[PDB]
Amino acid sequence: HWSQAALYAEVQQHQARQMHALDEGKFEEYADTFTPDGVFRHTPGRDPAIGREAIVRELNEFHERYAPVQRRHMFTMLAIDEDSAVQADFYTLVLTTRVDGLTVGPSCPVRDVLVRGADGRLLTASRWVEHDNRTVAE
Amino acid sequence: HWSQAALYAEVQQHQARQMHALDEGKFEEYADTFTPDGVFRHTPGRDPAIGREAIVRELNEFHERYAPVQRRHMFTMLAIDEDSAVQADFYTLVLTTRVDGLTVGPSCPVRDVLVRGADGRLLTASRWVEHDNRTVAE
Amino acid sequence: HWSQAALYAEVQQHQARQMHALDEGKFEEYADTFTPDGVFRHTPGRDPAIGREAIVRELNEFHERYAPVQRRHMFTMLAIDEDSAVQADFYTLVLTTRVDGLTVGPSCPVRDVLVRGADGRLLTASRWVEHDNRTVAE
Repeated sequence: HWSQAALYAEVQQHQARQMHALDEGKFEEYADTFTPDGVFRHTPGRDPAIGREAIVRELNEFHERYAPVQRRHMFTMLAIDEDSAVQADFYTLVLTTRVDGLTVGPSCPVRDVLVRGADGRLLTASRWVEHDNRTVAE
Repeated sequence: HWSQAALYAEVQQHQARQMHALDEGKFEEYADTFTPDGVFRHTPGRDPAIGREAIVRELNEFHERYAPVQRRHMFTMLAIDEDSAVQADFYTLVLTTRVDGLTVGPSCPVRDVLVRGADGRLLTASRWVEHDNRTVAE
Repeated sequence: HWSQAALYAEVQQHQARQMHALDEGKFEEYADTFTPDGVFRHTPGRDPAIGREAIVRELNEFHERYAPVQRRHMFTMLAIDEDSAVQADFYTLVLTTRVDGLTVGPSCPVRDVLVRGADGRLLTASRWVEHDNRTVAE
């Protein structure tokens, strides 16, 4: 189906714009790409930020503890699945450039749940991030 | 064409699901995404696994020689080409997380040949993996 | 829209083929994917190559200063935007394999401007590359 394909591109576009905002420190913008009740589980062991204000607050607190740095998130291996929410499985690779060099990792399998807002744009209802280092740790 | 575009997304979805299975150690599942006569040339110098049982066996033997580890394969730079088989050229980046850290590489140009099975889903008839370290080696 | 989606896949296909040519040292081929007046700003601080002959010349001079090596460029996080030119924002990760190992980085945010040539194929009118190490440098 042409619609399935269109949805796939749409999710890629959505995800890209989210990370363009995040990576450039536009935390409000990033939060606005989630539903008003959005769940953001960024780190295993830690409770998710729920809601836009919590996501923005969480990002601010994390930036205060750990940032002269440029982070880039790179998504690959998108697979989507099902009458109005879509699940998205994919891989994230974190890159961090600092004055003393580039760091690669961690790699993170992620599950997103996406819905369509009142204006027809996609919003992220849920982002559930796992860390491969945590998985290996045992 | 909307169909060309749809095919492109379809191949991306197919490839993602293949690697989700592989990376999580679901070797039977991965093998089932190939044709029953599928060719899997994973390593230069070594003969391909041909057929699903050979792919599963090959993966098992490799897991026995070399695996407390989590591997992720990341595909980028997909280009497809032609009345019923499609050729796919792309790049693979291997990531391996172990207790003592993350390894990046090798990078591998790959050619896939894809066909459509009796139920209309894509299957991989052929996967031909080159290694950039082997290429540089001279 | 099915056309928006089709355009997104089209840009991905275009970009992939460009890098397949570049990475394999087919500089003329790469240059032919730009408009005859194409702007290629590969490095901050340095003036862009403008025109196909300048791009080919620039690539030759760079290959002469710095190349037994295999480079791969990996694009992720494509976002496109607008009646006949399209802007494309995305991330590039450079990988370089040499006899003594693999190098990862730099990471480069890039903006492309794409138009359609007389035969309907996409051409790159402009490629503006930023380097995250340059950004961090301050």
